[PDB]
Amino acid sequence: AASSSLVSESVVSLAAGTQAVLRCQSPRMVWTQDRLHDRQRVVHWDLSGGPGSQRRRLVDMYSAGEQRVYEPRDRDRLLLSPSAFHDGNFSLLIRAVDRGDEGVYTCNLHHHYCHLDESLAVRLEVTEDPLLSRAYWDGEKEVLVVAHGAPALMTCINRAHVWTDRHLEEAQQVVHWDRQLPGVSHDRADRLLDLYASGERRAYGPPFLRDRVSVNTNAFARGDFSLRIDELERADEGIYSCHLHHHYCGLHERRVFHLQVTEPA
Amino acid sequence: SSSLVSESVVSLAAGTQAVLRCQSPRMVWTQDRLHDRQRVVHWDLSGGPGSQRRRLVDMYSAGEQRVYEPRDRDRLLLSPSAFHDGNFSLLIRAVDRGDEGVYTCNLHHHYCHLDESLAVRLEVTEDPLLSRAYWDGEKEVLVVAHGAPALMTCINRAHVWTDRHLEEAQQVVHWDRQLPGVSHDRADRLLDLYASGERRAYGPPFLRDRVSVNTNAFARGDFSLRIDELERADEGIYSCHLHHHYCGLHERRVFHLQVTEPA
Repeated sequence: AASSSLVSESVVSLAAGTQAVLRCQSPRMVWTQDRLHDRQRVVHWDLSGGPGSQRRRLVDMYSAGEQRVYEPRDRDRLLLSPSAFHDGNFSLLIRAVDRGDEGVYTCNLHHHYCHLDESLAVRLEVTEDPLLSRAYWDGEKEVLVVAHGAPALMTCINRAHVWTDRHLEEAQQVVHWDRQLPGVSHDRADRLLDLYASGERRAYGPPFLRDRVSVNTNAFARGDFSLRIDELERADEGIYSCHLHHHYCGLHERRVFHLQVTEPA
Repeated sequence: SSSLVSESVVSLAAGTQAVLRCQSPRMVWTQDRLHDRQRVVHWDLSGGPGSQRRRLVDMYSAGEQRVYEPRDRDRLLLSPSAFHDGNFSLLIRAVDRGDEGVYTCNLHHHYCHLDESLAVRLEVTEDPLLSRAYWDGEKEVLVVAHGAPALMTCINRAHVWTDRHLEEAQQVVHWDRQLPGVSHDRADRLLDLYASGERRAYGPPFLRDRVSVNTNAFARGDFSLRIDELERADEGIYSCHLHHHYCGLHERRVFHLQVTEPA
């Protein structure tokens, strides 16, 4: 993979002399990352439905939570590893497979903080001849042939750091504001501000614009890095971009503002 | 068909009583049926000639599987219906270095007194591309990545282990007689002894009165043929055939009987 990005784009038209507020806020921009609530992951196993019908959720488990089975008959029957989010082993164990367990299973990982979705499909087939039990690749997914009544383990492993409870060093979060003046292509944007979570601001370029640009650094703690431009001039027109790279999530966040300054009649 | 257990020559005087010994404790049948289809599977773990085997998990037929180490609960699993289809394989949910060793799957039949076992050696590696299943010459060897599952296969679909009913052909003992000149296959049946108690004697009354097996044959497993008042016409090849179809017991004993007249 090269990059994963969350991008939002907006058109802003404001009268000259008024104030511009370019809102840039995200839970990723909250520096003190709660290892509990900012690390909520969920795994759930789904089973294919009937012809053209809806899938059925069998069991799910949130990180730092206990597994939940949705059919009371399947309690103590479908098992996840309680250490799944520590080692990255999200495999599903069926204690005794019957015909009602045949179908295509999906193992689904969701990172609610990092906006990451992962899915793996496994087809389970029940045989009444134990000699025919086997596992093979069908061209797109693993196929597991299991003797009726036997336990079956469908393997789902993802050991990437974002799914496990392994944490690298929490480095400094920096938020960048860029600007493209009218008629300047992308990749040639000029930096406007570097905004550090600890409160430091590094200004760039024009001293005739810096005096009207401001941020509220007391709102950095809640992930708000919005840009404020006072006394809007025609020269303020352009494409403003707020962007951040989140190391743990492996995620680029980008908010783009096409700002137009009008003049009253 | 059957296994020929012995073939002996018996020479006796006319007028005496022949006793052709045919005994088997595994042909005993009595009134009671105290779990006479009771089986048990158990998996053991051992580690070389100088280590002690440890019982891992067992399960009786018509019972629930019991695991011996509380850590292994929900970790070592058998098919709860293993005795229906003969799938006695053992699933280790996730293996570690402590699971290395030789695993033996043991079947034991409390009624038939049968035992059958196979061994599997588990080896836990670190590289997943080194994971293979091969035959070392006398047992299967499983190389499994750490934390991966290990399915140690133990499949025995024979009717004696499974809840499949091959009708109910009970124990029966046959005594046959092959007279001189008579070719085999055309040997005359002398006695049918069924475990249920039914007996079938063959021949004219002069012969049936002189040929007997003790009345408690199946209680004691003694089916010896007694021939009273030996005549020269009694000589020939006698054969005892023991059949326990459920337990797979099929034995025969052959007696070459010679009758010598007093001079």
